[PDB]
Amino acid sequence: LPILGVLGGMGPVVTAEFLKSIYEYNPFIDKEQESPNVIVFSFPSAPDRTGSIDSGKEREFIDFIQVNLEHLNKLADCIVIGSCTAHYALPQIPENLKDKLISLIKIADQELQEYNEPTLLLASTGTYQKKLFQEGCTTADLIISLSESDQKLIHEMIYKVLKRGHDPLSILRDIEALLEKYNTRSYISGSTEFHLLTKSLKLKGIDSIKAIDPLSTIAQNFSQLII
Amino acid sequence: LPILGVLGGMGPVVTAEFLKSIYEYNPFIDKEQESPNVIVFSFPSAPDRTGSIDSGKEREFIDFIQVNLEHLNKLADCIVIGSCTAHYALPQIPENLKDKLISLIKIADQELQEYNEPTLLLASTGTYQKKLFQEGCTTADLIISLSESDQKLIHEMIYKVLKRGHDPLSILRDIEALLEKYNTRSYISGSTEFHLLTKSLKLKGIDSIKAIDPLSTIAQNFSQLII
Ligand SMILES: N[C@H](CCC(=O)O)C(=O)O
Ligand SMILES: N[C@H](CCC(=O)O)C(=O)O
Repeated sequence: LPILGVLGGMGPVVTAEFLKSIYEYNPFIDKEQESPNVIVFSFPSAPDRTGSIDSGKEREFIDFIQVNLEHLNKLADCIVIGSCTAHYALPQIPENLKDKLISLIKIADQELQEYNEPTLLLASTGTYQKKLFQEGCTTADLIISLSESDQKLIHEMIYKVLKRGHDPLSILRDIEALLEKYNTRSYISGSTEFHLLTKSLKLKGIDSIKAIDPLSTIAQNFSQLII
Repeated sequence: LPILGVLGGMGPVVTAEFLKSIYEYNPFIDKEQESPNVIVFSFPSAPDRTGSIDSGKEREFIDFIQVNLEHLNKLADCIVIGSCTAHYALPQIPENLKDKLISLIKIADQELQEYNEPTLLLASTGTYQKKLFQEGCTTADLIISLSESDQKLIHEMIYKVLKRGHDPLSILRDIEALLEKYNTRSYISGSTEFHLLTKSLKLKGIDSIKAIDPLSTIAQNFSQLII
């Protein structure tokens, strides 16, 4: 049977929620044995991703990701890293250790190609600094970058609210305002933590916003994506 | 740092919820790196636990648990199996592979010793058949066994409602009735799936019921229990 390996904990809250999603969106028909087999390394003690860029110690972090990928390659058929900013370590990893990997950037890029309207990239300043989406996406011109002012306002929301486990709906008003400002009905979860907002939005049947959320897509299309 | 290993998927829904609990009850103060490091093997394709007792094939199931314990012993400092009925395989496992293990039966037994009033054991017929709680607990006389009629009614709730992911509150009325019938204000989660009820109960501030729920206890007392 096919096994997804999640290198998570770079949002312990969101890693927990991601696994909930996997079974929410793949309910069994008769028996539980039908349902997805998953492995989760939820290690919060990964060095802070943006903070490791802001100080000198990017090597400490790349070493973390590399070691845990070697583990997961032995155990899982496909692999996902539970953090967009964490993808910056990938150019420094051996190509062989990334055969099973599923880039959250690539999953967003595909979704955005099909959606085909301008969309607001919500992400941590460290994701922005590394330009992971602008450098990684075929659809990079459809991405609307936040101004530096608003990148910090988003960094606030992620760390102060979402990662702490507070009600994702609490920032909904602030996001609707941003979507209005930059003049769009859609956003990209350029910070996996916005998986928590996407779920809260879908719960209340709020259809006005189109979320391009890689974790939601990986969950929903598990059966197709995992071989 | 200390690592909990969860052999889960014997309730994929509840395994997902258990990991959510771990971070709900251990929120970080300053930084995420503080938060618990956890590994989860959520493998629903474990043979049905009660069904493996009801047919001949208990060896197929014990082999499953044994293989995955060998894996987890190499990776985690403490280990938890996410299913009470699954604990029946333990007498057939080597003693060495169970040093790191934390019996859900033992955790319930301790909690019940401190609570010290009669308490209704809610569990699958397969747990009951194997007498895991009556044979495993120092406090076995404080346990109130369900009648065979009500064991099937509980088996219904677990498989039809809880494992499918339906609102645990939907069975609250049926449980209050059972608690009244057997004349007690408390229950034991003899089926890890009742972790889902305990959480839903705590959410609505329903204090009338005292839940002895091993997963909730392991979550809340993570820092103390994991070395
Ligand atoms: N969560 C990462 C950024 C912060 C982190 O590494 O946890 C993301 O947006 O994908
Ligand atoms: N969930 C198990 C019983 C059914 C199962 O193995 O999933 C428990 O009550 O601990």
